Amino acid sequence: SDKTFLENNQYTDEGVKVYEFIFGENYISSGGLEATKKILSDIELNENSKVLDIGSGLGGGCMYINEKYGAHTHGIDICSNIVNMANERVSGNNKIIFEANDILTKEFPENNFDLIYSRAAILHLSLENKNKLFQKCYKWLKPTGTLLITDYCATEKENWDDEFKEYVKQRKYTLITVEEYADILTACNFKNVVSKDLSDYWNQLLEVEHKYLHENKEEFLKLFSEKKFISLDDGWSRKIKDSKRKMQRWGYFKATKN
Ligand SMILES: Nc1ncnc2c1ncn2[C@@H]1O[C@H](CSCC[C@H](N)C(=O)O)[C@@H](O)[C@H]1O
Repeated sequence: SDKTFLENNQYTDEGVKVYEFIFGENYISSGGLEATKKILSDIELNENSKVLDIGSGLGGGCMYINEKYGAHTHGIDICSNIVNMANERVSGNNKIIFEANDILTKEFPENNFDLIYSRAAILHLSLENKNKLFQKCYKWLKPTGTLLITDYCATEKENWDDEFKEYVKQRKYTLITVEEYADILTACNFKNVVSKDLSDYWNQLLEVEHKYLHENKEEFLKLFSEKKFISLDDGWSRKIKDSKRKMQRWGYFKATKN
């Protein structure tokens, strides 16, 4: 149902390749590799660390975490077709695992992960399932564990305009405020909860990607169609406009179990 919706619409094989073109190789979220590098700049891991990537996607996050730290990366994504694409990008590495599964029904041992890592994935979850997931993450984290999240946020729903309401509706996103997000983590007894409104930095990332799309339009049209260019071009235009006025926000979240 949730799996079928994502596979058959937003995350078809073609829809993801469109995303990857503008995001960067092996990514389906803003900034691609360069944003991932900055998000993990203050993260300390090594060859003995166990890492969970909720909504791993094409596996770009797991590839980087393993390359940089040498840590065991386990990536969970609900879309089977995407996992199949991710597995075909990694070979001869037993410390990178990709699994097609709903994170809400996936079982992990308590006190297992040093790092639980998620980028632009939890927005697909309802408010009730956000809370359920973060209770599960608290359990899954080692006592010395750390939770790292970047996700789409927004201003209060009362302030949304017609275009943004439609966008959230058709994407079936559940967008809460950065403040409501952090309170969920606090309610789940996460310690040292640090929330950052990185909508300005996100806006910068969007501008680069938008500029890239325009300067590679010919290469894009060879790969896809004008129709998908227009949807991608207008989509980024709206995100640039809305991120600037803080209507659609980019939340950063770091927390520990103790
Ligand atoms: N319930 C769920 N369980 C696991 N993954 C989910 C999920 N709901 C949505 N997702 C995943 O979240 C991903 C969002 S796109 C981002 C993927 C990657 N982390 C990156 O930043 O490059 C999608 O691939 C989607 O499959």
